[PDB]
Amino acid sequence: EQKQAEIIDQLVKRASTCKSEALGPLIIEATSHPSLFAFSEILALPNVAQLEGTTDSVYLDLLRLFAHGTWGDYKCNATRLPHLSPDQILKLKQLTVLTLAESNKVLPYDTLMVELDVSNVRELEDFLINECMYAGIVRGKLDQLKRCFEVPFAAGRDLRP
Ligand SMILES: [Mg+2]
Ligand SMILES: [Mg+2]
Repeated sequence: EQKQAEIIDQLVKRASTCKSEALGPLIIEATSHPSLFAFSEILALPNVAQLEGTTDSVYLDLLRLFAHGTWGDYKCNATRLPHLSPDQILKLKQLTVLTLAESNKVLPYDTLMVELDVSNVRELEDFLINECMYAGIVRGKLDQLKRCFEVPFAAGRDLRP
């Protein structure tokens, strides 16, 4: 954990040996993979960049989203992207927490709820503990009285060579 560096290795090796037709499926695989949170190195592959202009360009758009965007960016672009699976939705919400933690080491519950489309503090805390801390991508403290998440330790999305 990295575990991530290992999967990036396997994916880069496959992307640079497989037919270009296999790249869309590889992108769906990457964005569904339980241990993968950093997509920059994959996005930067010349193999992937060359999907632009092709029938699979929407999958490059999907990869760009997972590299750089938040759950909100997906909602904005949903009519021009494939529909996401539960695993992809979960991952984009986890990545959104990582983006927020990059900007601020104290995250108000109200901000988190808007960014993640979580309706209540229970659902929010459950997500932070049972999906984010569980995955090893953040370590911090929940302050129920102050309604905030103090997150000194968060995985970086722009983690790259
Ligand atoms: Mg990334
Ligand atoms: Mg960044």
